[PDB]
Amino acid sequence: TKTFKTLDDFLGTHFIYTYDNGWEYEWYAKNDHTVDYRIHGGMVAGRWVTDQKADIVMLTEGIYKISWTEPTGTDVALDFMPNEKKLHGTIFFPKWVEEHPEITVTYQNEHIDLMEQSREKYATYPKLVVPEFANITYMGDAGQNNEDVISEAPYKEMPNDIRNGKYFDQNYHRL
Amino acid sequence: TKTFKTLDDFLGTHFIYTYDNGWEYEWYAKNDHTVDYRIHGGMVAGRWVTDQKADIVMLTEGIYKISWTEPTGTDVALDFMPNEKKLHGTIFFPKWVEEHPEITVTYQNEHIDLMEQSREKYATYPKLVVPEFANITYMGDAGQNNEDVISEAPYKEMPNDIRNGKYFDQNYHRL
Repeated sequence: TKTFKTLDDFLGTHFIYTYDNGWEYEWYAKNDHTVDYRIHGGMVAGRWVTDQKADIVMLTEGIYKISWTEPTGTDVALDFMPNEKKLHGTIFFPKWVEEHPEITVTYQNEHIDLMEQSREKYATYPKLVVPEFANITYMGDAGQNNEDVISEAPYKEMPNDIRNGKYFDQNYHRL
Repeated sequence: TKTFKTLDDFLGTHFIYTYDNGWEYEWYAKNDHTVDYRIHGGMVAGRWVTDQKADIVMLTEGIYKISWTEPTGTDVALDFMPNEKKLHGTIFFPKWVEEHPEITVTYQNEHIDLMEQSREKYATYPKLVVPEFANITYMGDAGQNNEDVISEAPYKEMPNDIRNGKYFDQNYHRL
């Protein structure tokens, strides 16, 4: 497998990663300022997001940091260490997302107004802060600006289909 | 100059760092779950904080990530790369802190209730997200649980006094 050294090595990479509890998250560095993601397990299993604007930097050779804030009010700081197949993410959830996570379980792009209305109506504090390491179980070279990577809701067998080479074609597109 | 390799190498280190605009921040890894800080320039110059609880991990050899949330509602994710004298910090400010930063300019420990009252009374959104690199201009081995390191409000020449060896005694204490 390739060694990650530059920002360019990182961008266009499609990741699946697993937590200790077994929860599976999926994330794609679409370009130098945009991320797509899809959640397979845990509190917000079923949630997926495209075109989330983010700050993406290389901290040092092969280590990458992504910062963003969400329509729900959630703040995220993700650090990728792909050469060690490791990730560390900190999610700062507003109180209301901890209380009513199901509201955020949707294709967010079609419900932006609802997320914004919710974050003003319900409680913000205290925040649920979740700083956790994850193990990277899949890395794919999707290329940049590939709209097929995260283009539908998650389904039960999806991470397996992706890893087994049954989801994408030879060009990392959906047939 | 010593090489940082372990979490223990990092803990007990007292940092001063400068942004490109000239603003100076000061931060101390007091123990594996506690940080003190002091702000010398910028939006919240004059603010200082002790005993802030934080998540502190080593991402990989010599790279350290610190996550915390504040009585004001502010979320912080700091990444230290001390072997390269570099830091990257992302601060997610609630709207009200951007609007009224002077409210947060105090010794926070004596005004916790005021911070909590303010974060409920004023606007949270949109967040001011500030992801920026900084250059580390001072690293001192303070030891862990040193209550002298950040123990008074900042003053004009303080960073100079610290760097020039005029602030602390031989044991990293205040005379």
